[PDB]
Amino acid sequence: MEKQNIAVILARQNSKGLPLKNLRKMNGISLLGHTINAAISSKCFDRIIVSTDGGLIAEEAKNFGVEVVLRPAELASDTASSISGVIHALETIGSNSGTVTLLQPTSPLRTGAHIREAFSLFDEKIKGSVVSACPMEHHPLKTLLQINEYAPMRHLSDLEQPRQQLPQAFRPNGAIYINDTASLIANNCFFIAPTKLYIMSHQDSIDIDTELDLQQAENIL
Amino acid sequence: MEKQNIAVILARQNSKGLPLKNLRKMNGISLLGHTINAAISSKCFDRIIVSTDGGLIAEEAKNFGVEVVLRPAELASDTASSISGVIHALETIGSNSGTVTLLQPTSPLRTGAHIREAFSLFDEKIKGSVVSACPMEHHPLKTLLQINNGEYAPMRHLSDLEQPRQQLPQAFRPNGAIYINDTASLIANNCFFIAPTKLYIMSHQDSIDIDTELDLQQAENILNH
Ligand SMILES: Nc1ccn([C@@H]2O[C@H](COP(=O)(O)OP(=O)(O)O)[C@@H](O)[C@H]2O)c(=O)n1
Ligand SMILES: Nc1ccn([C@@H]2O[C@H](COP(=O)(O)OP(=O)(O)O)[C@@H](O)[C@H]2O)c(=O)n1
Repeated sequence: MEKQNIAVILARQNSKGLPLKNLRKMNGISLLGHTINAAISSKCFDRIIVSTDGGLIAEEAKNFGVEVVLRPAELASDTASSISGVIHALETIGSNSGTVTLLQPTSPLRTGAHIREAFSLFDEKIKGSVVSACPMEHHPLKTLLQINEYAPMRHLSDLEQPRQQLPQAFRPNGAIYINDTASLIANNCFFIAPTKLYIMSHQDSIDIDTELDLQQAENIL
Repeated sequence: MEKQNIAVILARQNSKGLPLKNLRKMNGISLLGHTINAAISSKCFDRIIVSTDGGLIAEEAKNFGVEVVLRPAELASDTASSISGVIHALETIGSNSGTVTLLQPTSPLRTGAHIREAFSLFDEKIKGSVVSACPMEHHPLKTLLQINNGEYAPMRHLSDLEQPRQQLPQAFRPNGAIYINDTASLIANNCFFIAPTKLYIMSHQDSIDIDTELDLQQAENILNH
């Protein structure tokens, strides 16, 4: 089977917070539409799949010229893991070789340009993940974890060390997760060593969860 | 020398962020004043010292009935560490025994009661630090550190990145509001974090740090509630 670069956009219809979140408009285009446009304008994929449980999401995806995979309710529940979602999608279309990229619609400021640049980091030989990430406001080394009562993340001295003396800290932003397809299937997870990062600014890393996020991101445009 | 509980409030007059920040009023009382009030109302200290480099700060502190320590330009510079400022305060008044507490004027919502509660955690036998902290929005284990230009490594486990928050140890970060230490220990260690460090948990709201004009508004809004 020839290798294929597949984009999987998990877009279940219901959302804890904003109802019908994936269909909420931002500048007149649904979140789903924005991510779909990013996938298309990136030109990094041979196949773009939108996986969902509802007819309304399906209809929207189709209008955008991409493929639709219908997820069973069980795989679209609040306790349904995204990894199981992506595995089901790859099995449905029968692909197990190439690359598979998860693109969440909740990261509407992530553009095709972003995806493409993140793709240039993927190493075909090593096959580690390429995950988009953004800088941390509060440095993770200057924290403590409860154990019962608390212990420093690393050293106590870290808590008094100025940023410049400490390593650069970054956190995944959920916009992009690129992996070698066979590796993701074998590992059953999105982070595969050696994981590489694609750095995105705080602005473009906005993640839609509330009505406020929607307006905020609608302004950044 | 008899033991004394000392409160040190480092308040340089100038700020490259918010001009004359420590003198900026919030609901009629300067940031400095709010922190002095918290130190006084806590009733946890035998002495309250405000360390500064300027006359306007000193005058303000005096109006509150507390002691003033004058810092050399070098200890008030933008690179001067807070610990060197506290050491200097203790040396100036001559205290090297009891407890010393740093109370930053930039945490106006940290009250006298907050301080009192934090002190209840201090163990004068073990002599470990008591630092106020608040929960993290983003879990610190769900991060990676840069090693070499374009190479990174996870904080701990690569698997932690995908682990559900509920299944990870609760994380906290010092909020800069309170640091309580045995004085002898602080002087010998020359740092604010001494094992075993206990945390006094505070909410995000009460942990507001003042760095910008907006923070000041948010702080006044929270009070005006
Ligand atoms: N089992 C799942 C889980 C999430 N998702 C989708 O993945 C995206 C991110 O989910 P999320 O709950 O983390 O969104 P936020 O809480 O980050 O705002 C949304 O478009 C969800 O509908 C899905 O299609 N299936
Ligand atoms: N060496 C130092 C460091 C901090 N501080 C005070 O501690 C608080 C927090 O420091 P900061 O770094 O946010 O003050 P800025 O340098 O941002 O103006 C402020 O009230 C400062 O004036 C001080 O008086 N001396």
